[PDB]
Amino acid sequence: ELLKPRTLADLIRILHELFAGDEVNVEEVQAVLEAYESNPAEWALYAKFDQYRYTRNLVDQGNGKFNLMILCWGEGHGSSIHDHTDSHCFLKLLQGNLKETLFDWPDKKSNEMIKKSERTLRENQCAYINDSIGLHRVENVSHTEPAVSLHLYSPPFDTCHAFDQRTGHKNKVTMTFHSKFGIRTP
Ligand SMILES: [Fe+2]
Repeated sequence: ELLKPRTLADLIRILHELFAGDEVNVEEVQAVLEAYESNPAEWALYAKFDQYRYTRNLVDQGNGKFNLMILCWGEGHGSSIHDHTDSHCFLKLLQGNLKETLFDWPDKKSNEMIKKSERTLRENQCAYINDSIGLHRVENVSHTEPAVSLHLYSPPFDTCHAFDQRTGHKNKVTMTFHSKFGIRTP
């Protein structure tokens, strides 16, 4: 039974229920994420920005079934074109806007990567990606508004690949956290 999450903490409780089993109902997870109305006071603890690039701030480890984190994007900050390591990846905007660009998996031949489509994700919207859908890049293209997003990955993963837009070549990246449970990482 899917109910509206009243707060971020309630959302987390609901997610624990939805991930209690071995599979994931993507549409249900997306619907509950979308139903949570961002409340900046509830997530201020996690919204730790860096001058130079976006930050990843761990919120919950999902009893091992998922990682829930908050990403903080300064003006002009963006990601690589990347995959999601055979995991489900949900992204919900909590503040601002992000541009998501979709790309196809590269051919083995070196070529300029093919941009499929683009969209602007607005406050409170929840998007979904997985490797079967394709690759993506996420960027805060704003000059004036920092963005904050809530990401859920299941199973958790700590490495992925970044892809060179000019060639399709991939490199393994290890993801790092800026903070965990509100506490800065050393
Ligand atoms: Fe992503």
